[PDB]
Amino acid sequence: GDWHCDTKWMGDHVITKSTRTWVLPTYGNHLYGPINFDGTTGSGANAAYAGYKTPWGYFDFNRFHCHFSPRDWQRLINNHTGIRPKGLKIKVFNVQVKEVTTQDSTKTIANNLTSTVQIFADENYDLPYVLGSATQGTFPPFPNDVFMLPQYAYCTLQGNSGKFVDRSAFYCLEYFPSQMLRTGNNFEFQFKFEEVPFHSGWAQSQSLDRLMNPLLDQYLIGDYGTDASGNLIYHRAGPNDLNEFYKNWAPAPYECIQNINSSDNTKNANSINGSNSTNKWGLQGRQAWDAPGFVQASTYEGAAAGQSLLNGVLTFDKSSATTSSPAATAVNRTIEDEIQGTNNFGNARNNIVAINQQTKGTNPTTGSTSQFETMPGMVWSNRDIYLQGPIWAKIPNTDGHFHPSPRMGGFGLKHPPPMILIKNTPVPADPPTTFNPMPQTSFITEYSTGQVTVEMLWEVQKESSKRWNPEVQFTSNFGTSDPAVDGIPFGINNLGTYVESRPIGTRYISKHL
Amino acid sequence: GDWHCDTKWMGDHVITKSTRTWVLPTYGNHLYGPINFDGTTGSGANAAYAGYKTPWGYFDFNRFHCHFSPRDWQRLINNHTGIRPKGLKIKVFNVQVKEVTTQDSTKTIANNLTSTVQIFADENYDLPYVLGSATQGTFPPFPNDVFMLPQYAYCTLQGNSGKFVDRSAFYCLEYFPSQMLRTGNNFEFQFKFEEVPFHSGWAQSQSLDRLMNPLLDQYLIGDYGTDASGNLIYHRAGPNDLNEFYKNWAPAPYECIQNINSSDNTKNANSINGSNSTNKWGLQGRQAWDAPGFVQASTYEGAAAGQSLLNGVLTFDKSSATTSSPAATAVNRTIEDEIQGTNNFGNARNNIVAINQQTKGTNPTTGSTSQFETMPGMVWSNRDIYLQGPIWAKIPNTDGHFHPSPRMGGFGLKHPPPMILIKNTPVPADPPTTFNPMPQTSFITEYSTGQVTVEMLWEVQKESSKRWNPEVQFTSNFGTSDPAVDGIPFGINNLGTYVESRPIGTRYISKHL
Repeated sequence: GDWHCDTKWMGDHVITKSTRTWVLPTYGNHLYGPINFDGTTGSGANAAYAGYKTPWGYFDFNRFHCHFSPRDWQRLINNHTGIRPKGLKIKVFNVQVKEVTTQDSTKTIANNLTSTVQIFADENYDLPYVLGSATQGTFPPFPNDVFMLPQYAYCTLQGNSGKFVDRSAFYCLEYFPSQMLRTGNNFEFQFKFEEVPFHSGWAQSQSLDRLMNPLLDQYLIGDYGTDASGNLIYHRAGPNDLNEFYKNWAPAPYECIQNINSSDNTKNANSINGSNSTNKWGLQGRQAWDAPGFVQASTYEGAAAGQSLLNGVLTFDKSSATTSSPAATAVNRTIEDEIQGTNNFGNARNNIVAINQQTKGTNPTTGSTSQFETMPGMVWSNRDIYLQGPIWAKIPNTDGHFHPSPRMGGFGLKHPPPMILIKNTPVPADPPTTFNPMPQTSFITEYSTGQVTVEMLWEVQKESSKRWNPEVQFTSNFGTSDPAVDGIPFGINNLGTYVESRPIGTRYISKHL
Repeated sequence: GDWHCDTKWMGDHVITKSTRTWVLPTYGNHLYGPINFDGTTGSGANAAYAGYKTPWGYFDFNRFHCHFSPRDWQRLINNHTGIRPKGLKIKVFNVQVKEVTTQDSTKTIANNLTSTVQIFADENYDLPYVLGSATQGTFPPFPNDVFMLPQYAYCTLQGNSGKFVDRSAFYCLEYFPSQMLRTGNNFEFQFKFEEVPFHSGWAQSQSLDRLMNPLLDQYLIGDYGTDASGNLIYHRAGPNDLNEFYKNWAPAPYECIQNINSSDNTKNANSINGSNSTNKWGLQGRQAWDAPGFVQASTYEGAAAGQSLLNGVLTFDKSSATTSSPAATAVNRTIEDEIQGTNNFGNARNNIVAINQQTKGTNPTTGSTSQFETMPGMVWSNRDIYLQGPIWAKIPNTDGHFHPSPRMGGFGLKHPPPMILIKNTPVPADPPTTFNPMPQTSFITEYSTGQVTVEMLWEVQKESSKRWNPEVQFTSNFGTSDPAVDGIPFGINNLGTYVESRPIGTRYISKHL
């Protein structure tokens, strides 16, 4: 049982290892409970839910900075055009259970060598899978930090006002087999990923309307209009008009999403209510935000500085925080312009279709559309992956799905890495000396802690490009930093806190279409 | 896991062993932090730095009295003309972790058998190497003393006012693999030194201008001058002038260093400002002391008593001390006169060169020089090694270096003994019973302690000299010592403190050139 936290680059694959220290409290006083919300004191009826919270807790490693340091991430993105996960192994070890006693003001903490902790992996996916929702409680990016394991809870099928119905499910986690760990015992688990395509780690150096040889003319003839008598006129497209070429392929579908400018406030309207202006989808008589949505270009070359989309991009914290309304200086806002070749700007809404039927006496009319959905012959790119973003998501179990790439990013999986759940075994306090049939509610106060190591095998694609001129690379560029106030970017500041200075995607090397 | 501390003399090699007891605190509250200094409150802009301090700590055995008792050192220097290191092995064992609780005034200390400590050697030289700077924190010379391990920190590349720049490096030490030690576990490491030349353990019994047979004349003819008409005059050198012999070899190069007299204050000027009078070299727009410098003779035979060089020699404490301005009676000041055969006196500045071009009508002129650097045909000796001095230094990793013998003394190495770093594994206190995403800052107060044994294999050269008369030997000479006040020299005094009475070099046996 030793420490690791290291990376090994072998050819076409790479292995990451990392070790952390976790702490597990007793949750819920060893009790289950039902939880609801009817919505009133909150947002409203769209916010209602019903479910259960459990005494158990769980591990979540599903972000990239869990497995990669910033320098390792740089080594990846400048030299490689693709990555996918292959295998996984987890080890929980060096477990300690501690008892807490409080007399008067003082508080003493003692070690208990015989008390245990329970752990199991859910290999058959029997529990509601709450990973892949991008919530808090993941391993910290900086290896020296100690973190709490979050409490496990789930939502089930609801009726009106967040009430249970006939199909609502209650799960007992003690009904699973688990193994019991003392000091000296360890838990191990291995997993193999299913086959998935490489994530595309390059930026597009062509656009989908320019794929032609610009010097030539087509052998296809286009319809230029009618003359004053109504005879059809023909025209051949060529170098003076490249936009009129007949083409084999069309760009990505869209639902129109509203623009927003993050840098410059003169471009925005005053007092926008974000919730009223976001895209939404309905289900069971209520509405939910559609965000980030299916990825669109958030900006393009020639657009104004700071151009973005309203709830169309991902935004991260610079450091772990609880704030409900963080300041603009505290966040990293992503920008996806690398897809601008196949993916239109999200607020453009500039596709045109014919809205009537023309005859002599009635002129043809057209209109722009806010909705243009999938048609045969369209191509598109997925959203990028980030050092701060999620790795995988579980594909819902359903009869049908279209292009099951998760919208926030990463790898869609039929069988994701299973949840690993853990809790302290309850230790009763002193019973009465007369028999009582009731369940015993008095327990010894305790918590546990240990180490966990995660090892991942990744497969990568090296970059072969034959362009003559140099390419854009990710580099560290800042003028100067004050060690008194600030410290080194991607480092520890003056207060001992780890700071992630800016967001980092994977798309730097370029390819033609 | 047993005690050793002993020496074994085998022929042409010798093995030293020693065992000590160490104590390791928690440093920095388990935090990294950036450190700078802009210079103002201190010396000034020449004093600025930028860097990081870490929660870790490390072992430093790099002084000779770590491995040799004074009697063993005597046995070495009277009988041997050379020594070099061969091999090394280190063992850390009998580790105890202790928890500290404070209630009201009293303080209780308890043992924790399951808590660990982390240790690794840096074999690939990935960390900044801070050994070889002759700082405090080495193993104590007397085997019964208990010592703290120092906190690890480093300097990185700086700009103005001690600010970080783009190439400044932050290192995470948890990113290294390390092994975790409980009570009952031990750490072992072995190392082999690269081939180096023997240190020269003899004093010179000849001088470089006297190498001739004094009875004879040369067959080479010298130029004695011109006559009144300007005709060249010739002269043959012989026993009446030995200084005028044509010679094959020249003495050592020098940068002139100022003299100082340590014994007699009538020789010194009043109110010398040492910092203004020392030799300095510039780098990156600031200046640093050049000390001790390239070794010169600090005194020679016939010079006044107490003659020395200003920051030209090494000076040690008699006992371990924190004093910033120690008294003259508290120090051991070294004297290097054993090199006076090949190495000129440091303040002499008596070499002479021609400063003009002579013709009829203009007389030849010469001048003395303060700077005379390396020329083909020069020979020199290195600085001596001392029982109190450093053993090795790391040669900087650079394209070029000239005669890479470290200036303070010892053995220059491309691959020195690697740093061994250690820290207490953080143990969190009781968490709250509601999940919080923040890192946990509350820890159990603890420290660790153990034993460490170091074993070194040395290679030595025995002395063959055929001179008829006896030689100078190092001996113990003092009239009497008061056991009430003082005790035995190189022993424990009345207060229980170990005292090193005088400095001891290696050069006693003599050889001709």
